[PDB]
Amino acid sequence: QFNNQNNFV
Repeated sequence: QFNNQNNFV
């Protein structure tokens, strides 16, 4: 399981 979340502000 690959879980990936990224926020760019």
